[PDB]
Formats: sequence, structure tokens, C-alpha cells
Amino acid sequence: RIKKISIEGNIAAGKSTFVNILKQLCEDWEVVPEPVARWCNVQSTNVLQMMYEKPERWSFTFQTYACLSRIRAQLASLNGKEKPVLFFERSVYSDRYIFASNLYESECMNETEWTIYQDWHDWMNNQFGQSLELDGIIYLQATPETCLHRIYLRGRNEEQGIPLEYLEKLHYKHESWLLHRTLKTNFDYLQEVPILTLDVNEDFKDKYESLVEKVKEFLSTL
Amino acid sequence: RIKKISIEGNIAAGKSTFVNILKQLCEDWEVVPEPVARWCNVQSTNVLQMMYEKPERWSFTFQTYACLSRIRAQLASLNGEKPVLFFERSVYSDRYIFASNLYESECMNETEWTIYQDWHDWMNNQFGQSLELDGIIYLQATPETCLHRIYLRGRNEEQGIPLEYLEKLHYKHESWLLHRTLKTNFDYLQEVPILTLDVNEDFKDKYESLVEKVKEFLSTL
Ligand SMILES: O=c1ccn([C@@H]2O[C@H](COP(=O)(O)OP(=O)(O)O)[C@@H](O)[C@H]2O)c(=O)[nH]1
Ligand SMILES: O=c1ccn([C@@H]2O[C@H](COP(=O)(O)OP(=O)(O)O)[C@@H](O)[C@H]2O)c(=O)[nH]1
Ligand SMILES: Nc1ccn([C@H]2C[C@H](O)[C@@H](CO)O2)c(=O)n1
Ligand SMILES: Nc1ccn([C@H]2C[C@H](O)[C@@H](CO)O2)c(=O)n1
Ligand SMILES: [Ca+2]
Ligand SMILES: [Mg+2]
Ligand SMILES: [Mg+2]
Repeated sequence: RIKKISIEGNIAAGKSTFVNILKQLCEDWEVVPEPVARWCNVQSTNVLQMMYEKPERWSFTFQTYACLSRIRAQLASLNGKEKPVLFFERSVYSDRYIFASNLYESECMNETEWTIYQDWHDWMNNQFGQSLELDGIIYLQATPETCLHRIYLRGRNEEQGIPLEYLEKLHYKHESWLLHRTLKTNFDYLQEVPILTLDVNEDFKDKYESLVEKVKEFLSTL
Repeated sequence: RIKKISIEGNIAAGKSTFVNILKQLCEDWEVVPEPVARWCNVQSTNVLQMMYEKPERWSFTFQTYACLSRIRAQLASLNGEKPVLFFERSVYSDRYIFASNLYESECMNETEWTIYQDWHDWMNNQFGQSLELDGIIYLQATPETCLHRIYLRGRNEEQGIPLEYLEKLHYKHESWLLHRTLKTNFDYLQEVPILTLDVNEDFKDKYESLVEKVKEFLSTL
């Protein structure tokens, strides 16, 4: 009954910044941010920092946790909200086919880890995930260079060392999935999901009238 | 509606051997073996072998996988007269015996151990309330015995297991199933009947007594 929209985008693209501008843009819009605050405080340890420090060792662990939390956080919000619209920061899909995938392709996860990961991911969704099916997706598109700026801009520490190559790898992944719609999944229905693509290479912190304009148009057809 | 019994015991104690002697003693008794096969075959790689080879690196991974599978396997057999279902080990022995000991042994750090438990709690809380045990059968054997039967079985990944390891596991079993002093987050547990059987002696062909006590146990459930 509640429309479910997923906001996707490369690291530091503008998801959070954008997602906020919407939180208030209308009382009938709730947001489900990425539970990052929860991955950076696991028993006074930063697991995001641990992956970025030794990916060959922590990727699997980290990726697995990230996804688990993401689900719980989203399953969560689905209780506590006329024209209901729920906005997710990233989604289980981008978790597996963008980050997890890329980590494997980059040898940061071996056959065993990657195999387990997917089986687990499939099980999870098949289980506590049916009700998390998206009705739409908003691709906040930005070049690898721009996102790199915003990471440096945001100032989060674990990310300050991220190489443009990483950015690049994930930018292509994003594109193939959201823009071109070439990358396939195990979730058949994503093949019929609307995908609004917004170019946010330019600052929109105070120039989003257009963006928010297109968002409404998008949602009306849902 | 289906009675759920869990067979617990140290490595190579006799769980499988015992659990079989039962599946064929009443078309009303089904068994849910420990998916130890599915572990040894993950994309042509043995994850059990990977943990025993470098625990500091694979324990968490392995432990996590093991429990996931165990649950799926049990949830499965759950669906499909005086129905009794026998589980080889249980999510409880997974966490408070093996996972726990791996942490206590520095094979899992604070981060891994923390994540493990939170996940474990979430899992059970979720797709688990239907896996609650009605009873437990503790197949008790000294680590000495378990160590010999590890040779007799011949599984490779285990041939290098040290007695002290076998010992540490034994005490975790003793604490939770005999002296009942090890507490969990599942309050119901310490309120579940616990039949303890001494299997230090070979029962492959002398189980009349064992199976006798099993029936007595189940009648009071
Ligand atoms: O139009 C914009 C979009 C982003 N940012 C900066 O980029 C950083 C990361 O943006 P965000 O928090 O949205 O990251 P994301 O949620 O996309 O990972 C923040 O410090 C923002 O101030 C900015 O200055 N202008
Ligand atoms: O009464 C018995 C119980 C066990 N075993 C041997 O102990 C090993 C381990 O048995 P099992 O596979 O049941 O171990 P578990 O699955 O309980 O760890 C095998 O070689 C069994 O044949 C035996 O010789 N006699
Ligand atoms: N499955 C995911 C999801 C997010 N992140 C990262 C990207 C950022 O560095 C941080 C915040 O999104 O987490 C990741 O590596 N893997
Ligand atoms: N949580 C568990 C469960 C089982 N095993 C191991 C012990 C034996 O080597 C094999 C069969 O029980 O699996 C383990 O290390 N950790
Ligand atoms: Ca902290
Ligand atoms: Mg963010
Ligand atoms: Mg066995």
C-alpha cells in the first residue's frame, strides 16, 4: 500500500543530501537512511574502516553485516507511516550487484565467500524481503570525479583514501544497472521498475526546484 | 504439534550413529542431520577444512554459514500421529559451544563475535520461534573417547584436532547440559528436559538400554 522508492548513487553522490531535501518537501514522505552509523560503531569498532583498511579480509564480513542491517532498518520503517511514499538510501540490490559484486570481481572476496554471500542474499530476500520490493528507483547520477570531490568534501575519514579507480568501477556498475539497464539480477520484477535518472554533477543544495519537479512527475505514474 | 528433540554431543561422540539407530525404530521419527556435507562442498571448497586450517581467519565466516544452513535445513524438514523430529546439534550448541569457544580462544575478535551474536539473536527471533526444542538428549562421552572416534571415523579436516580443544568443548557441554549453569538468551531453554546418556562404551550393537531410556524421556513430553 506504501509506495517504495530507492535512491541509488555512487559514494558521496548526494543521496543523503538529496533524501533530506525531500523529507521536509512533504509531510507524507518518510526516509530510511543507510544505517551507516551502525556499521561504524560495532562494539566501539568501525567495520567500514576495517574493510577499507584490509578488504581482502573484511569485505565479506562487512558486506554481510551492511546488508543485514539495511534490511532490518527498512523492514522496520514499514510500520509507522494518505499518499505514503518511502525513500530508501541504496537498496539490497545495489548492495549485492554493485558493492559486493565489485569486491568479488576485485579479488577482495574469494569463491567461497562470494558463493556464501549470494546464497545468503537470495535466502534473505526470498524470506524477510518480499515486502521490500521497489516500485521505483531514482538514480542520482554523477561522474567518478564529482563523487570523489564530495568524499573529500564530506570529510569522512575511512573514505579519504579511496582511489578514483574504485569510484570508476562502481560508477560503471551503477550505469549498467540503472542507466542502460543491462546488468541482470535474480529479481525478475526489477526489469519492469521505472528508473528516474537525475544528473547531480552540479550542486543542488540550493538549486533543486527542477530535481524535485521531476521527482513528482515520476511518482505520479506509479 | 510436532515434538522437537535435539541431540547434542562433542565431536565424534556418536550423534549420527545414534540418530540413525532411531530414524528406523518408528515411521513416526524423522531425523534432521547436521548439514556437514553442505559445508564441505561450497563451490568445490571445504569451509570446515578452511576453519580448521586458519581459524583466526575463517571461524566467523564458517560459524555464520554453519548456523544459517542448520536453520534452513531444520525449518525445511519442519514442513512436510505422534510426530517426533530429531535435530543433530542445534542453534544453541552452535553459539554457546562452538562459536563461543572460538571467541574465547581468540579465533574471533570483538567485532566478529559481536556481529555473530546480534545476527544469531535476530535469526532465531525471526524465522525461529517454531524451532523451539521440547527436549534435549545429551550423548555424553569423555574427550578421550571422542578423540579416538575422530580417528575411527577418519574424516580428514579433523585428524589434527588436539585433545585440549576436545576438552574445552566437553566442558561447554557439561556446563550447559549437565550442571546447567551456562545461561542463554532463550529463557525457555533452562526449563527444557535433558536426558543424558553415557556413550563412552560402543552402542552400535548394544543400544537396547539407550533406546529404552529415550522412550521414557519422550513419554513425559
Ligand atoms: O549538491 C551537493 C551534493 C553533495 N555535497 C557534499 O557532498 C558530501 C556528501 O554528500 P552526501 O552526504 O549526500 O553523500 P551520499 O549520501 O550521496 O553518500 C557532503 O559533505 C555534501 O555537503 C555538496 O556540497 N553539494
Ligand atoms: O557406539 C559407537 C558410537 C560411535 N562409534 C564411532 O565413532 C565415530 C564418530 O561417530 P559419529 O559419526 O556418530 O560422530 P558424531 O556425528 O556424533 O560427531 C564413527 O567412526 C563411529 O562408528 C563407534 O564405533 N561406536
Ligand atoms: N554494500 C555496501 C554499501 C555501502 N558501502 C559503503 C560506501 C560508503 O563508503 C559507505 C556509506 O555508503 O558504505 C559498501 O562498501 N557496501
Ligand atoms: N558450530 C559448529 C558446528 C560444528 N562444527 C564441526 C565439528 C565437526 O568437525 C563437524 C561435524 O560436527 O563440524 C563446528 O566447528 N562448529
Ligand atoms: Ca565510537
Ligand atoms: Mg550517505
Ligand atoms: Mg555428524
